[PDB]
Amino acid sequence: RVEDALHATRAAVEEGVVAGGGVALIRVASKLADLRGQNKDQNVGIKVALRAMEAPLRQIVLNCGEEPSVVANTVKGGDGNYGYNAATEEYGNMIDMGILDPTKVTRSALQYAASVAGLMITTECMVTDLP
Amino acid sequence: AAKDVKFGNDARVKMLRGVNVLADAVKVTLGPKGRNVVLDKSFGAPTITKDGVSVAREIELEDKFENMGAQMVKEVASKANDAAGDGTTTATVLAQAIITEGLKAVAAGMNPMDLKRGIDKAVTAAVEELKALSVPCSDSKAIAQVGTISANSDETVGKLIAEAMDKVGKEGVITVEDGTGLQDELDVVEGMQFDRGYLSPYFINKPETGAVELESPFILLADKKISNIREMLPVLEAVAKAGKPLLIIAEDVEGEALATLVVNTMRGIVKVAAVKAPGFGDRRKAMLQDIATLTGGTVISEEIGMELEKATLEDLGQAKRVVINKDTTTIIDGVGEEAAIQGRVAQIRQQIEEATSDYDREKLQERVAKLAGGVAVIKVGAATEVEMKEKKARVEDALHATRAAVEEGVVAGGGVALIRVASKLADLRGQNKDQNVGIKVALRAMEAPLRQIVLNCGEEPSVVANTVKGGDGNYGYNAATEEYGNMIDMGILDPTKVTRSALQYAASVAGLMITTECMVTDLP
Amino acid sequence: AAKDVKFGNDARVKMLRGVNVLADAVKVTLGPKGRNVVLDKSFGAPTITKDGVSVAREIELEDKFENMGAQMVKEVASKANDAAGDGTTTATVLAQAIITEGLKAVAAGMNPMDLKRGIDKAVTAAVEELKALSVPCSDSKAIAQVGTISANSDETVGKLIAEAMDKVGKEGVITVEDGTGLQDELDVVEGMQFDRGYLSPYFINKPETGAVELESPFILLADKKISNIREMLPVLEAVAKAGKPLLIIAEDVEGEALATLVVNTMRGIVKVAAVKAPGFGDRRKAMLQDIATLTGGTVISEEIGMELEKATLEDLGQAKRVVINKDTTTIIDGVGEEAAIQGRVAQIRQQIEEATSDYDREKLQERVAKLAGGVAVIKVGAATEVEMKEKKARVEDALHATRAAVEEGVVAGGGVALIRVASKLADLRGQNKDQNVGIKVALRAMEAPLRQIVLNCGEEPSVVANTVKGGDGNYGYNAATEEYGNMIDMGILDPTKVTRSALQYAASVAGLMITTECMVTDLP
Amino acid sequence: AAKDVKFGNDARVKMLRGVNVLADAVKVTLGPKGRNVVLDKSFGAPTITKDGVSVAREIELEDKFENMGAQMVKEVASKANDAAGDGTTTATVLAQAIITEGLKAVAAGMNPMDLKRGIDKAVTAAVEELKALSVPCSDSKAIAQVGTISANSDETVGKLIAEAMDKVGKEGVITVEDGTGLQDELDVVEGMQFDRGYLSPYFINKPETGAVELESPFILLADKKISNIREMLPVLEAVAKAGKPLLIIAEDVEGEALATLVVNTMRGIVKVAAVKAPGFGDRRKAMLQDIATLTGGTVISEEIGMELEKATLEDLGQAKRVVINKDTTTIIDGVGEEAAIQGRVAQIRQQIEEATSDYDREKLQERVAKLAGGVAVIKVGAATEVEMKEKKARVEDALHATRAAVEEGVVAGGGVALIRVASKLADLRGQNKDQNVGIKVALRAMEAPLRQIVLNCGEEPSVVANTVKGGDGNYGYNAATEEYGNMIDMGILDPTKVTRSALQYAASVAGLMITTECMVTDLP
Repeated sequence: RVEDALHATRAAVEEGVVAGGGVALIRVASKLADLRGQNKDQNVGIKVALRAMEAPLRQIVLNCGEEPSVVANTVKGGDGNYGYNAATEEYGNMIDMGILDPTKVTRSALQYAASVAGLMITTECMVTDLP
Repeated sequence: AAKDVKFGNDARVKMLRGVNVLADAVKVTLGPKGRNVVLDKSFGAPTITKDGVSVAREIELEDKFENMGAQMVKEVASKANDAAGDGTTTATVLAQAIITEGLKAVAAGMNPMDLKRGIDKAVTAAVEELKALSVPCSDSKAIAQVGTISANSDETVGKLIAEAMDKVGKEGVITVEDGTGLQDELDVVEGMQFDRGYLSPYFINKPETGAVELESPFILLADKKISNIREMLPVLEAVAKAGKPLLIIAEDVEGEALATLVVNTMRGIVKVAAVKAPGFGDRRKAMLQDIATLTGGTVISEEIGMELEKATLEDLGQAKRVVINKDTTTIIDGVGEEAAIQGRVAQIRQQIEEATSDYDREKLQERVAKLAGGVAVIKVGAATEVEMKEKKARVEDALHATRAAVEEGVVAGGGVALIRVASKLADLRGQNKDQNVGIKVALRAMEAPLRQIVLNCGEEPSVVANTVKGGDGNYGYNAATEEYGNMIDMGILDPTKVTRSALQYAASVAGLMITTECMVTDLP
Repeated sequence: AAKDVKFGNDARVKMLRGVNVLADAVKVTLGPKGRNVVLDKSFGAPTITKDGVSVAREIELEDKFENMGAQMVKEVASKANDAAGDGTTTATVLAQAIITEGLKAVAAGMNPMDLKRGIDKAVTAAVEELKALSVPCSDSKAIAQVGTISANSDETVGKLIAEAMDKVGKEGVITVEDGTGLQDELDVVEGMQFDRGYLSPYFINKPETGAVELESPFILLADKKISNIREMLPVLEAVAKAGKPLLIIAEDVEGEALATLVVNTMRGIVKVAAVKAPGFGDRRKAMLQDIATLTGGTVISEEIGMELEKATLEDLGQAKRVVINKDTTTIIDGVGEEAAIQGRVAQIRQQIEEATSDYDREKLQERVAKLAGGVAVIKVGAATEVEMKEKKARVEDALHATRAAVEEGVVAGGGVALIRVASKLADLRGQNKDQNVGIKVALRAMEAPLRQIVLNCGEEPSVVANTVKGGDGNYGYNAATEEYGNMIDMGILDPTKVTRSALQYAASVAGLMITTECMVTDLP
Repeated sequence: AAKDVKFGNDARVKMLRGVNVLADAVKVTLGPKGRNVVLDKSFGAPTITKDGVSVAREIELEDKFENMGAQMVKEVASKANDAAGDGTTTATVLAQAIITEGLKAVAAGMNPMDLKRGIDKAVTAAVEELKALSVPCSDSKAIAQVGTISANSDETVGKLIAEAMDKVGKEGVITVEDGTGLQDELDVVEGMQFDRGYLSPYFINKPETGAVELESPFILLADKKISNIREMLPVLEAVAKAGKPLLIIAEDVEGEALATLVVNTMRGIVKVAAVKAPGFGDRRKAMLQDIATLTGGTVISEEIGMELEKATLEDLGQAKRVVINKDTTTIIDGVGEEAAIQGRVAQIRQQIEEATSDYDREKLQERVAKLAGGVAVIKVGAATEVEMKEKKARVEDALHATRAAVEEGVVAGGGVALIRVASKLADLRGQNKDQNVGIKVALRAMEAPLRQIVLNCGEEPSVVANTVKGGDGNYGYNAATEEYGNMIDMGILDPTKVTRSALQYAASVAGLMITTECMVTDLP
């Protein structure tokens, strides 16, 4: 527990902290609604990315046996650090509830997921050995 | 014949499966954003429609057990439609939700009978919240408002309906037919309507509405049952000549007589329609005379010793038009002289003084009401036949609807009436755990409708349901505009009566499948 | 390697099926009236048995997923036996009961987690009901009625245990072995026992008790982990000579030295058993010196710069006999000097004084207790070898059994302890309905033992379960004679510790499976 | 190893299929009109044999479950031959009748445990009836009549056996070996015989008898368990010289050592055979001294601190011949000096005077009986070794046979002893319906033997059974001459002890199988 909490606070000291339960990703995406690109296609790309950022939250909520769609929308409506505690099914400030994530973990996961998803989306050919 | 028997859960799943096919094919038309269903015709091009009622008639499955599942619920839904005029489409999704959850409870080890009582108690509770929720529709401004919305915002239709209604009264009988050209028309004519439909389909020559419509027909009135068309011949040949149809009202019409008829009017040889006399016993025969008088015919009763063979054409009563439903026959403009008529009316009316019983008095008043009350006839004007028959359609519908609204008021449309009432029923509990789950299955299913529609619009069902529930009274979501607000105010509403029937009926067939332990069918 | 993943319900069904197999094969022996199971052996005639632990040991399924379900519970079931000494067979029908109903409810759409928490509450509340229901076994008279009951009414065995425990203690280490002639001997010797077992099976030469038994072995005491059997050589040949066994007590033995021992010893090349040092940190090295002093050996610590290569036979400790369980090593009759020993006890006993803490003090008393306390040895007398090994087995068992009775007392057996405990928690409810259902699955499962037992006797379960539930305190049904009465008076009982264990372990393993949404194994 | 589990009815039927194959293959040799069975042999022509025991030994079925049914009973049947010296052939038929009816009863839904307890009460009752029916065999005139009958009417054997037994007494160790020339020899030598057999087959070099035979061997007596053939080295090379065999009498020989000798002795390198020392505890080391003195050898122990490595040929004891059975080692003509022998006999017989208990007295007298008592040696004459090896075999059998006759007497043979006892137990009843059916399954089964022999003669089983049942005492049916009369008088009889073992062992296995609910085996 020490090794983990240790590792974690490493990242907190390094990049601070944000709401966990992946509500951070949903707050961030919700602030970028007007974000657009150069041509329609890049836009669909932007909305796809923005759409993916709720996944964390939806999946979790899905796991408590509550409605993903409802909580994601409800969470999106607030501002700052307002989110949903999965452990208690209560809405409030995620940080205050203690539930949270190192700014570094939410960040790394996001950038990395987008790197690999983009590569696959642009893949046109696959070669492997015969079974 | 050799049968195939499947039992319990094994049976229940087949059934469930069949109702899933009927309901899922049907549920995509629900709401204002419903999808198209393409129904193939052996001849030509397919029919594309968004009418749930149309899709259900054509659904028939190859598996004998699944089809039994689909067909059982298909029938208990047509009854919702006969009663109110819509909700067939609604009634079905209600049933699918309950059967699916119910059967899970059962397979899961919970008791079907407790589950049924709970569901039913939930439906009963639901009907009660639905009445306090109901907003009255009595004055003709609202009748006008109701007719206009039901006719797709054509104030013309609304005016028509309110007018017809003001003329024959809220309870009055109103018929609607093709127009004589651009302009609209309303004329009350000597008539009567009883609680009796066709003794057999086939006589039907208007498939759209599933009804029989005869013009300038002869009416054979016989106080007895005609099992032998041997007696019919003379009168039928007299009806054969002149080139006019025939209506037959006898105590009953069975086998051969009815069979040869079902065949012959269908061959083009003389169009004839048969229907059971209204009521039963003594009062039935008096009501037989109540018709002979109105149309100017003569009842041919064996009692007075008159035979059918000795019938000619003057004994045959007559009118301008007659419509016969699955369960209703309506006589339009009888030739009977008013004199003869108001005198038959005066009579009944005095019998109202000699009535030594409240009941008897009510039975007599019912008849007088019918004859002197007459029948309203709306003839719809519009310029070039296409628009005319179409406006005819919108009128028939808004009319049946306004009938129901006037009978039970209106409630929020778009499936929200149902979600609101159920939200009012959460603490509703029953006599044991099993029943409680039943009440909740019922409470849950009430959201289905609303959900499916939201589903058709491309928005999330769980969100809208959750949002709408949090409100009160007639607050709901407008599927057309995707805007929340008071549903009544916006125009999306439904007659208290259709939502109530689709639900009660949904609970009946759901109660039955859920409480079924066995299925027998023919061998493939 | 490429894997096969099955998910959600699909995944839950493989598991239920595997556990059903384990459960149905095992539950048939349960009772006074249990059925024989035939377990085949590659060589010869097969084994016929009524011992649930054995059969389960043999259960293994061809289907990889089904296999996982059964093995999950087979694993946790054995832990009930290790902590109690019986009840693997009980615990089993229990996981099966919970799992069956839990997965049905989960499939019906109830929340797995809420249900797990409800079950958990039910077990907790239930263990509570169980300790109150519990009746103590303290005075050597009860150790006696009980010890005899475990021995199958051999009063001789009971006497043996109340006396053996009387010499050392309720908490007293007692070991049992072969006898010298007809008569029963008990001698207290210098000795000790710790919380560590063999570092690997294979070292086992007594597959029936699943323990290692070495007589007159050398004991190697080093203070460090040994991974290279390169360091061993100088001492292992010295042990190969004199053709005597060797017990290895080190901080831990990994990879190379451990595998080479598990093999070389599995070949008859001088027998050598390995086990971890007692405790951790500083107090660990301290206990190793206690062991040295006790056995007259020398602790070889790299810290004193000693080397295992520099070890001669003299530095080895020695004792007349050692027994190594799955989680216990016990050294019987060490050659250590009574002077050496009591002096190491004087030391430890002064430190107790200089104890600045309640914990350092507690750890120290633990140490003095082990040394000065010694180890009891029961040599069983029978006369004619067959009777001897048999009467010996009954003693080991009754010993372990009574150990549990002294510690937590006793409760009604025949699975009724469970049927009373659940019966008093009827009203236990939770925070939500799912959790509520969970309490009921747990409480329903507590009747399984009883029900199954009744069935094997060939009587009606439902009736007996009901009848039993109706009485109070320790009133039940005696499966041998089919008579109802106080279970304890009629002698059919179970240690509060074992019944508690079987139940807790069943809910643990049942609980993990329910919440399981996914399963992964190698392909076929 | 992934297992295969079969349950209830599915498992029980496989078991039945297997014992039916064993039994029908075995039942055909029964009695004097038995048929022939051919056992294929990989090299040369098949062996034709009417000896049922040989046949059961070759029987092994392919289906793991089927095989299980047969191997269980094949094994307990051999216990019948071990305890008597014949009757395997009998016992198999008895278990088959019980199992078939038993499984019928279990399957019709009757309780297995009740049935078992019922079969056993019938058997217990049967054993008692058999002792009363039993006629004693104590005077040597009868023993001679018995010996003659077992040898197939060769009076010479009857004489021999009578003489040898008169020489060592009714309980005397009597041995039989090949003769020196035409003439029967009988000589008593110093020798002893203990209750311990070979520590492993393979050491067997006379497969027909299934026993070990070493001539003029060295005897290693070691008081300690020997686990490493490392210690055996020094002494193995010394027995390797002089080319003489060896017999290891240790506390026990396990793993390492046992394996090296089983391999080596099978490779013809130094023939060695090991057996455990007699008894347990103290009296064991004492009897080891008895054997050391008897063979003129030295007990090498660790207590005195002597080692296997420090043993020379002088420590080996020595004897003219040793026979090692499945559970018996017997030493013939030890080289010990009689002063020494008789002196040991002296001290022991002086210990008996110092015997403080009855138990200690029994044990000491046992020891002296064997030593000073000795071992009778029958050397068979014949002329031309063909006849000689034959007459020798007939002696081993009539001897073992006669042994049973003197211990418990004899009863009618031809399977009628069993039938009489059963006809007398018709009224045995139990506690409930099921146990009764059981007593009857048993009572029905004791006729199997007789019916089968009768079948083999080609007569109607039902008939002979009815008829035999009608008489009393030893009146039965002589299968060889097809005449009814006194079985005893006509020469057809059986040692009461063998009919007994066959019955008791048959019901035990019948009961266990009938009380089996599950079977576990490896995957093919």
